[PDB]
Amino acid sequence: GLTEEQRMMIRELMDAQMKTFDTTFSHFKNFRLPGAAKWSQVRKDLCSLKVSLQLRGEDGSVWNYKPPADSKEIFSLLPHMADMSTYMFKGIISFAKVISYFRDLPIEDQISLLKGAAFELCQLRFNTVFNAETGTWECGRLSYCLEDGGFQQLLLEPMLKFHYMLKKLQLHEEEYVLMQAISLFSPDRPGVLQHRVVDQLQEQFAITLKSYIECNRPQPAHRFLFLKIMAMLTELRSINAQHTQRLLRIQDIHPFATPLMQELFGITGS
Ligand SMILES: CC(C)(C)c1nc(-c2cccc(NS(=O)(=O)c3c(F)cccc3F)c2F)c(-c2ccnc(N)n2)s1
Repeated sequence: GLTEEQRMMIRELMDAQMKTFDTTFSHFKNFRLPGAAKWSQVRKDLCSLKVSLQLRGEDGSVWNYKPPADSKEIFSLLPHMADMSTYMFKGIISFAKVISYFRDLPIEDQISLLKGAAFELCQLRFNTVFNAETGTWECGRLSYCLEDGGFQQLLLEPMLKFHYMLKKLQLHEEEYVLMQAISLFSPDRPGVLQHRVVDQLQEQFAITLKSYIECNRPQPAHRFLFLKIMAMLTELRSINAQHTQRLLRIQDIHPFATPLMQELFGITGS
């Protein structure tokens, strides 16, 4: 069983998630849509995603967008993705701010922790709207569908393999929100000062997750689930570092980051 404190911890996380995760994306509006050796790398960077976009109007109409092939056209999706990322990042910041364990840290460590983890928490939330059968992220009236190598070739992209592998674990809402907490409270992000406090908090969240899995998932399929989840969080941190470098290269060639994104990625405006 869980202790009273562990149940309180989960309930506080679940409450924060429900208050700040707009799962239907109803308040995502007014977003933009698609109308030397540095460049080869930036081309390789931009070619790894490849999603088409679908927008279902409230009246029943459907707009569909199919991206081009790399023949400047590789940048046509960046303003839209910047708007989606900014919307998600806002939700993530709200999440952190309604959690008492986070509100209790000094403001400087709050900022450091958010800068370190915003990408990761975004990816964790996107996994809950990922449909692994159709290869699509279902964000309310918006859908992002992976373009057609096959599934095996898709799994070569680490973010995509991450989404398929994590979806396969069939986690509960409580396990997702504890993964978000373990990621947010990482004592080893640059600029963290209360390293010991954050480390103890993280360990508590991880113990709560371990005990929750033990008390509620006895089936042979969920043997080692806790260790699988922690390995996924390690892999997600790696993905975060490579995507940060990728974003900074693209931003160096073709600026696109919003002010919130610039703040989170350490871009100063100078
Ligand atoms: C909706 C769906 C299909 C799940 C996506 N989410 C992101 C995504 C996920 C998390 C954060 C950001 N924004 S971001 O700021 O983290 C960032 C970029 F917007 C662009 C490049 C790297 C990067 F880290 C994203 F764009 C996608 C995405 C698109 C292009 N590049 C990258 N790295 N991610 S695709």
